[PDB]
Amino acid sequence: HLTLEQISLFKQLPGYWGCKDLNSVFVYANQAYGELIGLKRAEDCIGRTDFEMPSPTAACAAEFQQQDRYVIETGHSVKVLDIHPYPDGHWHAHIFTKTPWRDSQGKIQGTIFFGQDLTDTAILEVGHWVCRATGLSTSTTLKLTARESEVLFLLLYGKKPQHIARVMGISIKTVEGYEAKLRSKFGALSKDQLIDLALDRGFGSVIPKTLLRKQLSVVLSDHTIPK
Amino acid sequence: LTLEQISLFKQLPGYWGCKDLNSVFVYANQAYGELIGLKRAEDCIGRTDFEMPSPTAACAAEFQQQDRYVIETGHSVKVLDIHPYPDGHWHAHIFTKTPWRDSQGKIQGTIFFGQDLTDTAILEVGHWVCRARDTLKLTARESEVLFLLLYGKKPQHIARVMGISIKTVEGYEAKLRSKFGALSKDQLIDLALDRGFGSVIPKTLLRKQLSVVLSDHTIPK
Ligand SMILES: Cc1cnc(O)c(C)n1
Ligand SMILES: Cc1cnc(O)c(C)n1
Repeated sequence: HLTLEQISLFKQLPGYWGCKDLNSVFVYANQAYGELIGLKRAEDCIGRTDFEMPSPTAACAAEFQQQDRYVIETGHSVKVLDIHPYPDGHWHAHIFTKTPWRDSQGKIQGTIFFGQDLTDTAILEVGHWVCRATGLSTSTTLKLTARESEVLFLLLYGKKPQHIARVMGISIKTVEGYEAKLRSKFGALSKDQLIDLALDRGFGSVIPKTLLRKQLSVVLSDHTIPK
Repeated sequence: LTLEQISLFKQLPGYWGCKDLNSVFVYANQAYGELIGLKRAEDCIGRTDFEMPSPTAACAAEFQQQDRYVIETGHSVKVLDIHPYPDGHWHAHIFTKTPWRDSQGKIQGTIFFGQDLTDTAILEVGHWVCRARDTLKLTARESEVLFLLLYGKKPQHIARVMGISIKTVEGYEAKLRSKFGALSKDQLIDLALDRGFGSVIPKTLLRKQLSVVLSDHTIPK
């Protein structure tokens, strides 16, 4: 059995986290998540779905549940970029980790969600260094528009044009125009080479500022470093 | 706690736990125990970082210096940790360290929360790692020295990280100053930040043992 001292760690572990059952009905949410989602007491989440929270995040509950069902049906964990207006009147950005929740015999019985704030330390501007065979190099242009920057960021995290068009609220053909502009600016011969050239220049380290005021919930491809 | 809450607590992601004011472990989750070589995670309790069955203990003094800073300031810090582990492999993590408070709000220790270094974890700390004339060119070792200088490592600490002599580090330091046109270490760091080097983690550091604070943040009252 846990001591009260250890239970205080359960109460104080940072982040925004909880678990849901197989129908994405909340089973627990910590106090930080409850306050973020507009509730006075986080216990008031229990028995509700994402559609039923007093929060604009509920506009994206279908996407949350599609992510949950993917975790449940494959057993894979995902990382989700979540950008929403919240009942406190501010836009927030988080990465939510979603993993299977298992019972005592190892069977999947729901999902665990674990969110961390994206701070200004993650919204830097792109530098001017380039990966080399050894070390790095810099000069002494790749100036991108807002839409171009948003398309590039999503491409670098594994998103297809159909995903990007749905995230940005534009047509697939419009995304292809931005892809072509990006390929020209980077001098890339292919979409795959565009990704390589952009990654070697630090474009993966920067969330475009205009993305921080677009409501979205999108799984980001995630791989260990190094690999 | 209810049965569901205990189950959730045992399965929350990450590598985490808490330590008292002397950095003696009070709790570690199953993932941290397994990572550190203690499959029965309760075996962590009552030990310090010096007493774990892991090559990480070579950096226990640095872990405790970080803990004391969190305890004395109330700030949170994010730490880049790269260590060999008892499974025989190098692992890189971001460890976030936060004050642990008692029922009356007094700091009683630290909470540590580690995440595997992945694409999204490094995005969260605003850095990036490389995968596989008028131009300024850094070599692998120059970039290692510049990175460690950027985050406050002494030449002797840099020598220990890179396994080289302190005279060799001073040679790299002098080469960096000429390429950047700096006349001192402070001008060098200032010029490297202006060109955006503050977001780089040299890829060769992923197989060198280090524990480096990347950021320190005020927690709002
Ligand atoms: C804000 C948010 C986004 N995705 C989720 O799954 C939850 C529970 N909350
Ligand atoms: C691996 C590691 C690094 N820093 C720490 O403080 C702990 C507890 N573990």
